[PDB]
Amino acid sequence: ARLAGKVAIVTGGVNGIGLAIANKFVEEGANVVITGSHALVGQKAAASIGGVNVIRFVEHNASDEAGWVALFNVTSAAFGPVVTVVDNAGIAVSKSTEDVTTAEWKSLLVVNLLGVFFGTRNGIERMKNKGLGASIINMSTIEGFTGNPVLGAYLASKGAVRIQSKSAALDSADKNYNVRVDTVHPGYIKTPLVDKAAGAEESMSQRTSVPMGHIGTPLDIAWISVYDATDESKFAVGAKFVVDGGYVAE
Amino acid sequence: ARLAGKVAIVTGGVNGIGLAIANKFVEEGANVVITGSHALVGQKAAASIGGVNVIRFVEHNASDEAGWVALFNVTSAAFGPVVTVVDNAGIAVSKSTEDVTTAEWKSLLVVNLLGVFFGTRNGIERMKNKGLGASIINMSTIEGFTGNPVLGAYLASKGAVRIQSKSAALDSADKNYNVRVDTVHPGYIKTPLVDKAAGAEESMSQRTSVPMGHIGTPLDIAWISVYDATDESKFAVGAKFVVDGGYVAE
Amino acid sequence: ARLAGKVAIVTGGVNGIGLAIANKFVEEGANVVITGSHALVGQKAAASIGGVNVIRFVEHNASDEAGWVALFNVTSAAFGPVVTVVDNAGIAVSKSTEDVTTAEWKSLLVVNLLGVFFGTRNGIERMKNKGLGASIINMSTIEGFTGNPVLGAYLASKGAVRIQSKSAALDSADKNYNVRVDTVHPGYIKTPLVDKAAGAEESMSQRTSVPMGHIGTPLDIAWISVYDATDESKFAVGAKFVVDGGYVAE
Amino acid sequence: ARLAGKVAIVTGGVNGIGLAIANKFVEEGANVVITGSHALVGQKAAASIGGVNVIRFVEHNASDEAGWVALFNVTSAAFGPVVTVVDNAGIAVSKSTEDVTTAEWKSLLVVNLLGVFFGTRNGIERMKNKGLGASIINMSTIEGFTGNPVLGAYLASKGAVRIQSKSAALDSADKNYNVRVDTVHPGYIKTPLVDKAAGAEESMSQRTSVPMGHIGTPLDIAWISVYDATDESKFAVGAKFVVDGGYVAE
Repeated sequence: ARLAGKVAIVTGGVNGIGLAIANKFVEEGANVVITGSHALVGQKAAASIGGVNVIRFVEHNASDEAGWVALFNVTSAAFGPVVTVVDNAGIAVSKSTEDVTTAEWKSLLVVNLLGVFFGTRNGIERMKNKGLGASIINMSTIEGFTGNPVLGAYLASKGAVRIQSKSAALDSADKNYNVRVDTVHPGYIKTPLVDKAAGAEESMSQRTSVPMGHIGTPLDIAWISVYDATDESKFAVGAKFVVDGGYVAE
Repeated sequence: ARLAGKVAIVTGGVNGIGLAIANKFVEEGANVVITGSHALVGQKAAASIGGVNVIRFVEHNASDEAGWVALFNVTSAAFGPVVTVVDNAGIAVSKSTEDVTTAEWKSLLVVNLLGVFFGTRNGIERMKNKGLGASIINMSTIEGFTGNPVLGAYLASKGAVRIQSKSAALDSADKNYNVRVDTVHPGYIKTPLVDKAAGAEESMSQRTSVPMGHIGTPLDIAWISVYDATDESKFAVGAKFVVDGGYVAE
Repeated sequence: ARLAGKVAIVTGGVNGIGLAIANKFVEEGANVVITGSHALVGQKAAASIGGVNVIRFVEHNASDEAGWVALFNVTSAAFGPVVTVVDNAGIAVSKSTEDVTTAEWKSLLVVNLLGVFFGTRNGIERMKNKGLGASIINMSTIEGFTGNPVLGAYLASKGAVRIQSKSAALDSADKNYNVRVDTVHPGYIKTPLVDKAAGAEESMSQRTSVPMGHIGTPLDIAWISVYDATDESKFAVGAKFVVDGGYVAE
Repeated sequence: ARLAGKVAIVTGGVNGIGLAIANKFVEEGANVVITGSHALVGQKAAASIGGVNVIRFVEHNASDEAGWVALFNVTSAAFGPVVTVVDNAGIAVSKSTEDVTTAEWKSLLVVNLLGVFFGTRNGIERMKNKGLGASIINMSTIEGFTGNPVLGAYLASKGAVRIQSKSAALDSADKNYNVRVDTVHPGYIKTPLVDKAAGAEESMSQRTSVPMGHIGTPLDIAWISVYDATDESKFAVGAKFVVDGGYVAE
């Protein structure tokens, strides 16, 4: 019951970290809408967690600005006023800054940065001043703190989310909106996508990368997001929550 | 049951933040030893939370190096192997660096820095390699991130705890000790000590200090410490967890 | 002679910080191209510093991707191979995240983020592997470290520049390109634009904003950029250089 | 002439980084006192740079509190009022937190932390309110930002110097003392001590440690310290200046 009465939107909620967030949110009493681009993936994901009284899928691309107000409307029609937004949808491009095409740059930033902007802006407007204990959780990354030579556009996007979220936190705090905004910074997490890239988990598990010598699992990110969605974290805003196996500590 | 089977030492556990940590640790199933300098304060504190099957007081000054191994022995005799150490004992001096006497400097660092060192070193030695899911939670502060012109020695101590904790985290991770080390960074928290200082809460609540316009409460720190003591945070090590009402975000 | 033989592009070099960078670069022996949107402003600016053997103006919008390779060509035709790129062009929008229009968001990011990307990508390609001691200096801000509730899009842009620059630094270092990339983070700086906003300098000079009690001047940013362009800083890459009167230290 | 009229104390100025700071300070017009523990090393060091009109050695242990006021007196008798203090003396212990003896802990902190405190406190008292453009440069390290599992006490000391320096910066700024305080954070630097440790330079030069693939040289730290001692950096206070070959950027 740590999220009793909460109503959450989790973007990119049909896979990996987003799916585990959705799963533990439902376990703790939240009602959840998960979004993703692919209907078969999303419908399967939602039903794996529960029935439509607690979780529903909505097909939505986080870069689709017009779809964001309709996503809030669909969620509110199902479950009542939204209290919690998890901006987790994202894509990755394996290119250095030098090698990034302008098309790749714009495509990644449209999801990773504009999508987080759209969800954060709308979340503040739709959740402020309602006594909801509202919480916006923006998914950055260890790549919001440190560079990676082969993730130039992804670093830009995660650095932007990191500091934009502080602006939003501050405005919400100063205006007594009853909205908190924080960032979560996963390290490497094992998912079916990582499993599809031969050698990725072993590269990520080297001690010079992750000092724990292994990578995490989606629930590792789900539990910090439960804390941040809950009223337990009512004094936490504008902060960065790193769950990375020690990556950024060295 | 989030701390089912855990056995915690909370230094400075008889007042304020430490007491609330102890309270919520017991609520989540931990057995707890709280320390403090003053027997009447400590005995009252322990009994306010529960009986001696779940919480006991031990009189101990965290600067007392010889008492630290005996504190572990007393805790283990009561409750079995220690899994969780919260290094929360600390003192404050209201002096600029310019105005700090060497006596004040040494007194504060003996508790705030040497005491955390003693608890962290001993905690690693006594908890490693036992499959306990062990966790060391070192209390830094917002004063581990930003200066305050009137808290020079306190800033030194909190900066030291911040980075020493990363060293310990890394060594524990690299050696597969099954010990995590993290820091918690409270902002301003309302306690009876703050209530005794006329005008302190209002100063701390100005928007140029805490953007939320009010200060926190001890449970705000207790709940992040429950997360960090629990196996929910098994991939979090070497990281800084800030709960400050937005103080450091501007 | 600290920049003997260097050839620099300074975007947004016709006003304020960029102009002072250009001025001190010429003083230290560099040849400089300054860019800006407005021909009369740019021509006056260039001639205020020196003749066309040491400084020239090129009209260019940093968001104009096709103009960037022509800007390098014009600079190289004048002065020989470019060694130094200062990505300083930028705009500001005074809006919270909540109040930012999508048009404002896209307009600011096209200059502040895409323009820095275009200059950094091209700079690496055109300066690598030539033994030039090449240096890319990306202008972030104190708003790359801390939020401001009324600068949401500007914070996003400066956070992105901060971390994208680390990616570029690392790739250049790992590949032995002989290119360094660093960020400069000015605090508040007095310029004619600040002088045009009634009350801005006094707001910025309050001790709760800038602890020095006054704001800086353009040369304060020029001298850190001379250090970073010079071979004196040959071991500095991927780092953040803050010149802010103490703003971020509290 | 970048340090025309400055009078500097450089602790640990007889070797390595401190010696190079002293050398470039003299080159830029400063008068310098270098300290060290060993008379033959110090006398040779001073004469290698210049005669006693510009540089003198004083034998002093930075942990020797009573010697610090006499060191200022000796410097002022030689050269007039001190303007610049570089707190560079330090020692290292290769131990994890777990393996650090209390004797090792106290010995290292007495030099690395108490010595910096003594020089910073005295520097503020002796240089404030004199129109000197005074500057205190505290030597932290990359180990003030990130942990190293084998440098536990050294990390504590460098984290403490990092944040204590911000307190001092702020107090000096707020009181209009005309004293700035900043930290410098070297990465790995080649010195005769590093050359005496078989395999150290190669370990430090691995790309997973220093992305540039080599370590720095003492002059790399000297030139950032010239910038910080000079009036060029009159708006820089409370900040961290990292010169590390990219170490902390990944």
